[PDB]
Amino acid sequence: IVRPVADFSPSLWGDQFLSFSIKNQVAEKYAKEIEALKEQTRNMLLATGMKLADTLNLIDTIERLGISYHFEKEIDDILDQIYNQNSNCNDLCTSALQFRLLRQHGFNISPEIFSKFQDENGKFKESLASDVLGLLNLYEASHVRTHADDILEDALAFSTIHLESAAPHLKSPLREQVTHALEQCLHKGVPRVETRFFISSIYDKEQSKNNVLLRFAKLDFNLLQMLHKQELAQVSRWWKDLDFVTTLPYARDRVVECYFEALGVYFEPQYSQARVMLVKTISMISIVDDTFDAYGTVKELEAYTDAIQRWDINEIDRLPDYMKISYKAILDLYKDYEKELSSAGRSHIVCHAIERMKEVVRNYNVESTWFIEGYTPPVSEYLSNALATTTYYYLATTSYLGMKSATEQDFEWLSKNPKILEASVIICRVIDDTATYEVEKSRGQIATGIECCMRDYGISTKEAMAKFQNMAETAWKDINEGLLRPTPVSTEFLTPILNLARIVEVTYIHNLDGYTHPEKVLKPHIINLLVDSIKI
Ligand SMILES: [Mg+2]
Ligand SMILES: [Mg+2]
Ligand SMILES: [Mg+2]
Repeated sequence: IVRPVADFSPSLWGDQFLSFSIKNQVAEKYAKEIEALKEQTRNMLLATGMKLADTLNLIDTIERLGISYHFEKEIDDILDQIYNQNSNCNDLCTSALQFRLLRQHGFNISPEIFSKFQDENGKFKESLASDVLGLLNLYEASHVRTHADDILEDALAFSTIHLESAAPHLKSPLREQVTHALEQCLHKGVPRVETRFFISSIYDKEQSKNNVLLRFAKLDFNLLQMLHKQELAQVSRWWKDLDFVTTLPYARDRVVECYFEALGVYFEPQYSQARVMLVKTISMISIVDDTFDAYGTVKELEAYTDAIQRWDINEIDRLPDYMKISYKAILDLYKDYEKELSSAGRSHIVCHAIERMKEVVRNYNVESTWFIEGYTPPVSEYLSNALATTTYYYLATTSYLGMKSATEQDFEWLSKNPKILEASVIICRVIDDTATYEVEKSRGQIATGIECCMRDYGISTKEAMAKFQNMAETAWKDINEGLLRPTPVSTEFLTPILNLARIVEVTYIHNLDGYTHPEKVLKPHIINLLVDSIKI
């Protein structure tokens, strides 16, 4: 039986991540100074008599510098008190910032704060077009809308057109901040990526900058980077010992891109165990996906699928030799997870991630069947299968495995496919289909999302892409609404789902697959997050 020959690119990275040896003198020096810098910062936040605008700017800056995770409780109290005071600044800049920060933290502040900035038709007063700081903060706020927020329906276009017009004549680094915002809004970016751009390209170059906060942010970023490098090295060794790069040469070699995805889901050190477990799943499921998409035949794929459903080390013998490799690796990985979680008494939650994996495999196989039969389903039927093949239900469930505070009840809410999770899954699916359409159509994938959408509604490739765009925008409103209090689970368990959607926006920016073409999209981010430290 002849196979299709491998056309995926080898790893850009070689061995450069395989061993990282932390300099503990540096590490312990950084940590000792950070503690002093941390407390000076706490006292800035707890300073009394601050005006509203200065308080929001302080919180905003600490968040953009990537250090707010040290002050979750302090920032919460301050925003809560601001929420309940329901103050009214007449400043567009302060109003838009107040709106965004509160909404991003779950406080359902009313969009009527923007009415004083609009005319009769609820269109923004064009006299505000010369207030660049107002437009910037309005622009960032325009991305955290829910469905109750149509008063803001004009904010994105209004702020965009005038930021575009003003940008070339702005001073630095404001000009670079505005230009970056137009390319990547804050709310939908990956946090470490935006933090690193803000520290090095913006705050470092601000004459007004606060030296305590800047030094804090540089040391903390570089200190956390040392941890991430340890994790990546330990994950690179685990991947090396598996050796699929030689035994399964059809498969993509992308463990570093997978680690970046895990790092976008959470970066804080308390999630180190959760991150390592997560990368291993993303890597492993990536292999299954290449098996289905570029190597196995119908009968091997059926035996693989059924073996996955039965999930028993008695079943290896039914698979061809190449499938025995991954199948045992999959089963081992999950026994590893169960052992990893035993000392905390949390081994019993691994079954939830396993059930989601079985679901992904079932739907991979359906997708193969559709490709072989030349079947083009209607959109609703396409989605019923293709949403799970994003892997995003699986990854979200996986993301909880290493989170020591995640309980059985948390997994039960997630098993019911809650609305915030569905929207994140929908964002991944429709953005991916828009970006991968023309290429996987060239490979004859008759059942690709845009195709189903054209055939179903009888519309052009362009009208189908616009329909998929609106599905993404609807999903972002649902994500944003799913973060508002009272939340159905702790916000700690919502942020990974939000971050999975951010990963989508960052990976397919301006519409190229970035995990399969990592050198265009993901390579600069991996260098900036995992190779180069921030120059102090
Ligand atoms: Mg695929
Ligand atoms: Mg596939
Ligand atoms: Mg695709």
